[PDB]
Amino acid sequence: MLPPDILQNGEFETIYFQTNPTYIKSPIHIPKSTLGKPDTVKIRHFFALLHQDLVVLGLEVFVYLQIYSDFVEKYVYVSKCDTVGLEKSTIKIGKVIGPVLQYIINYNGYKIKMKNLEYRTLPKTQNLRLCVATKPAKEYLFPNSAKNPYKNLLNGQSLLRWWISIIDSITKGWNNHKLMIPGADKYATRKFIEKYSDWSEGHIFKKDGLAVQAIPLFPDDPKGRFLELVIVECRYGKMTVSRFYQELAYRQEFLLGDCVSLIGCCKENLEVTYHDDLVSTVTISEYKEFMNLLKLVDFSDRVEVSNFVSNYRKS
Repeated sequence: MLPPDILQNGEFETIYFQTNPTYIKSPIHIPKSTLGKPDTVKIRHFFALLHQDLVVLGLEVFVYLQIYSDFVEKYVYVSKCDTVGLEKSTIKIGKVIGPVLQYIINYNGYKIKMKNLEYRTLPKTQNLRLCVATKPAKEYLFPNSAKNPYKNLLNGQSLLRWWISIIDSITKGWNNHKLMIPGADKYATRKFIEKYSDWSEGHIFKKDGLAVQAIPLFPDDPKGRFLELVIVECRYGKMTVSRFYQELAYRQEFLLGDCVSLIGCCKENLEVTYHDDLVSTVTISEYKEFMNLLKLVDFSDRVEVSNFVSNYRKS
């Protein structure tokens, strides 16, 4: 999951666990009368890097498996990424996030129960979709870390360049790499990817038809929040994909935001081998319990951070 030059035989330690794979309703609306409706299985991944008894950084990723008869549409959604900054940075954050994210993308050892009505065997054909929204915020996972002396806080354009760099490095050879910056003109968007030959402006989803039938509604996502509104106001039947992205640009999050951007990459028709890889797996309740404990930690306070960490080690 990480190279030895980073871990350094115990100087650093990791927290990594997944939820047990859980069936959910599709994050992309599928009509009841649609040929070959797929089963959706969701897995939450949490990763943190530790240095002695302090947290250094964290990454939360959700994987969605849309399981059809002969293939899987696999969505990998970056939920949260953050640093603590209590100590002087000794590793470049990207050299950890990149490899961890690649690991999660390519992980294929899920223990999926049969759907009601042993374990399920997934199709070998997988189509990958990686989805990341870049939105500058002082804290995404570690409350009160913004005032920490060594937390390097990127502005929106810098954060975007950083994510493009990270994602490009772990999607080598993928079928597309899409950048959208809602509300920006094409030249402004093109500037960020002029040095990336495989990247183009736009998005990875179905271009036509109703937005709710094309765009996944992910938790705590800028598109997701707008999709939620479209659905609540029962406009799911009228709002097209093009109009959705047009109007998304005028949302307060975007129009008052700092270079808030949407990245998507695809890889089609990857044959994959199932491989069991023994990692810690927890119930969703255990996962939520951990995340709730996290949100009550003052990450400007070494005492509380050390306490949180040692308490996790106890389990």
